[PDB]
Amino acid sequence: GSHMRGPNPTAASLEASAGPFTVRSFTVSRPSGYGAGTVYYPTNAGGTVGAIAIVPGYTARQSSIKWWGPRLASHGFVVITIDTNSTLDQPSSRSSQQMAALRQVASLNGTSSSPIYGKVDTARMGVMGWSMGGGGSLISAANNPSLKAAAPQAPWDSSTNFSSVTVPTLIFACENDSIAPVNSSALPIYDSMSRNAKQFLEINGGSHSCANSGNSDQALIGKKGVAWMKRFMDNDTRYSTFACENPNSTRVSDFRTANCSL
Repeated sequence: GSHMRGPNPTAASLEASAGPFTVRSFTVSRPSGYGAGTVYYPTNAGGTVGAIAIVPGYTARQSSIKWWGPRLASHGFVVITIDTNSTLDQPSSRSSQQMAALRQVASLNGTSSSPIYGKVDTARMGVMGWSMGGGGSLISAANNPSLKAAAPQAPWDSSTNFSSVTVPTLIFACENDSIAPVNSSALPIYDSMSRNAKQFLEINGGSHSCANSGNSDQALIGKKGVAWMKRFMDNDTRYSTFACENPNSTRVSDFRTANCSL
């Protein structure tokens, strides 16, 4: 059961600011269980694509995570970036709101007036998000093991125990993070997971915002995020090497991976 879309990938095609597909977007008129949303979608994917829901961190809005919308959608995904009901929502609330955004993407897929009418395979979903939104993605993964992939960035939760997670999980970490330090957040979270395909990519000298909109590593972080979601959401074995490989880059201060075949 694989869903291969678009051309065979290259390091160049994955590092490029845009994938093969044309992207359009819309504002969600009446958000259902979250604050606000922008849906990014390919106009010409040539098949149905999985959906990814992306949540910001405490105080933060869609602008912090917006770069993922076009980057992922242009390789064959529907991406919803959300604002939370409150900028001060905690990780459990962020998780509920992430899953509500995936639910509304499914609703719009079934809405004849929506630009994503019949564009989504609702069987193939993924979760991403920054800091408390990264915590929220891991909670979403632990509560909903049918999710095909998770790729949180600089995750924080009040607990680091995610030992139940079976969803393929890529953690972006920021080496000099002083908000959710790697040694007390991202790494203990990574270490807790013994049941899944997983990866840990730490950005050299990165602050807490090292994977946000306006970061200086979008070629490397974009290639890894796209490759992970293509490998695991689409079961697209053309991305096994990109998804699972040590990228061998002086911008990476630490690389870890388990249960990930090349």
